[PDB]
Amino acid sequence: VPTAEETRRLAQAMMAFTTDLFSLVAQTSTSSNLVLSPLSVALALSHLALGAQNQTLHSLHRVLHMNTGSCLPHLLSHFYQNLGPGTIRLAARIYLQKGFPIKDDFLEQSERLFGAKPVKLTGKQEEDLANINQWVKEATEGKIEDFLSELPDSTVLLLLNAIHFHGFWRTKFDPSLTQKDFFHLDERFTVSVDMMHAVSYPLRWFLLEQPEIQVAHFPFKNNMSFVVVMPTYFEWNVSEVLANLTWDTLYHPSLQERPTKVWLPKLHLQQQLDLVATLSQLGLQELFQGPDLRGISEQNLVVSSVQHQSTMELSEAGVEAAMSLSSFTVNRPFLFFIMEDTIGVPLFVGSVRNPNPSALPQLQE
Repeated sequence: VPTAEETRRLAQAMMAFTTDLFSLVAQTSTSSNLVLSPLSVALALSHLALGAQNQTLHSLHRVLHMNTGSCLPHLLSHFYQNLGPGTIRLAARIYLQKGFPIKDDFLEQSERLFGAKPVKLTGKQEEDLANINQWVKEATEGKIEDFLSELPDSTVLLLLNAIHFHGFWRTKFDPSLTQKDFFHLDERFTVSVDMMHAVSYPLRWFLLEQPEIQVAHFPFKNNMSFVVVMPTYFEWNVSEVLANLTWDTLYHPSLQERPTKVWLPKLHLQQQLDLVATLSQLGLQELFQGPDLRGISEQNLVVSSVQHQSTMELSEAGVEAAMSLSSFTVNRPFLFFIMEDTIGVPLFVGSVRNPNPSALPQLQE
């Protein structure tokens, strides 16, 4: 159990890391939508931290904005383990090449904190790929299938990270009210989406005036929230929007809930990403050329690949059932945060520019 200041520091650190990673990926990537769990990446990097030493260890702390007096694996592991089950499925494993002996201390520690020991690769592209995917299928409990994709050899240390999110609203949506409706890609073009609907939903919703951004909080059951950040104009980027956000924008808005007509798209977002380039740019380039990971093996490791996948689903599922109201209509591009509400750690971030990439856009009148 960590201190009140210790979790306070972790929230601070994880927000800084989330911000850093999200921005970098946002400008690097070409995909229509974005979905990342910088937390999950942080947990994965804590695997490395557990076996890192000297400047490698230092750099891991520095990049994750973590105080070097605290223990990354313990903090992150403990935080995740205490989330309460059934909403986030997470898979984090270290895979190592055949000729690399692992320190017994590192196996036991990986076991204690991460639920499983790192695996040694057989040395055959065919057999290893199936074993990996099977284990990721098992650890996400069905949700994530066929993780990779491909595998070289040409492989020393592989760090795998897959995460699946599907939550339960504190207040459910009535699935009989969901309809195909217009989502505006821009001023002229629309796409059709399954629009969830509530006639009278309890909503904490407000405006950031000068930047022209609406913010709405949709509470999940287990001390989590889906926070919609929707600029009221089309031409924006992730970095400039983030720059306008504060802590109380994302965390514990004091504003009373208010009955609101709501339209919110169903979502099924999925991004897979090699983070070698991204993490190198953030300050971790030495991991991929000559790190000090003597905690794992006495000689002589290098991180070959950091493979991350986030899958997030939004649907009607939830626990509670129960003059004109105002309307909140999520039918413009937007940015989201999934927060944990007890302490303020961001679990997922993403950007939705098109909630139905397959659909043929329509030119509206």
